[PDB]
Amino acid sequence: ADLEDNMETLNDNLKVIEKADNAAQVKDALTKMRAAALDAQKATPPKLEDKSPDSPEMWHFRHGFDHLVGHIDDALKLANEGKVKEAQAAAEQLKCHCNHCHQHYR
Amino acid sequence: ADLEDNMETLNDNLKVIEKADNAAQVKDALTKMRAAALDAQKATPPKLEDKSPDSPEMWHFRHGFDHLVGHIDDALKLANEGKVKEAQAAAEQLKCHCNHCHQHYR
Ligand code: HEC
Ligand code: HEC
Ligand SMILES: [Ca+2]
Ligand SMILES: [Ca+2]
Ligand SMILES: [Ca+2]
Ligand SMILES: [Cu+2]
Repeated sequence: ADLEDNMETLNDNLKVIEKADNAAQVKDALTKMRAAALDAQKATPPKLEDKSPDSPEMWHFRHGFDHLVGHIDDALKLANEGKVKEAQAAAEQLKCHCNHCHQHYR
Repeated sequence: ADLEDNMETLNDNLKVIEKADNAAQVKDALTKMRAAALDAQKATPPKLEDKSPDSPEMWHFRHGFDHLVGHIDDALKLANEGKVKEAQAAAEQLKCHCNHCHQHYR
């Protein structure tokens, strides 16, 4: 599961959550996203391939995933309570977490 | 203040953070946005003036500001720490969040 596969998994499950019909289906997609993010966090992006692994830039990159994961966890709390709509809206605001790391690192 | 003035505070102080040279300027600008975000959170926006205060439509409106304040706080830490270029880049990233709430209720 290389980084590009993890990104597709994130991308694919956003679509799943948008057309989901109950909070349990959003929960399932959010959990798959959450593991794809933690798996993605392990990797090194191409835009930093020759920088040092312990660099400030690799830690900034790794922290972008903690910011995304914490949004996923906030959405998971709504899904687990059955608030399908509110959790669907939550998953929509993940888009900015995707973008904030994308600018400087994609 | 009313919602529009708070928004003016948010919009002008973003540009100020963009043009500031030192950390005391970013911090001062970030602090005004924080109070304006928390004050705007209490308002009802026109495009929702006929719904009811505990709808998932206006749950979403208030939660947008908790998330905005959280990122202003990330930027304030960096400023307080003296990383002007990093606080300036934290603050530029708020606009994705601005535009997301805007797409819905502006
Ligand atoms: C950093 C902390 C990131 C976060 C959060 C998200 N993404 Fe990402 N994404 C990132 C990088 C460095 C890259 C490039 C990797 C490469 O090998 O080029 C990507 C790429 C994508 C892609 C395209 C993948 C490809 O085929 O090259 C997609 C579709 C994508 N990212 C989607 C996506 C979504 C939906 C996110 C939030 C839910 C998201 N990413 C977060 C880095 C980071
Ligand atoms: C919801 C959670 C919002 C967030 C986050 C931000 N804004 Fe906003 N904004 C919101 C509404 C409902 C409105 C319309 C209010 C109205 O009475 O029309 C706005 C409007 C603005 C405007 C226009 C102000 C005007 O001239 O009438 C500006 C310039 C603006 N907002 C800026 C702005 C910025 C820079 C933000 C984040 C950094 C931001 N807003 C966040 C709702 C929400
Ligand atoms: Ca690539
Ligand atoms: Ca459907
Ligand atoms: Ca106006
Ligand atoms: Cu965020």
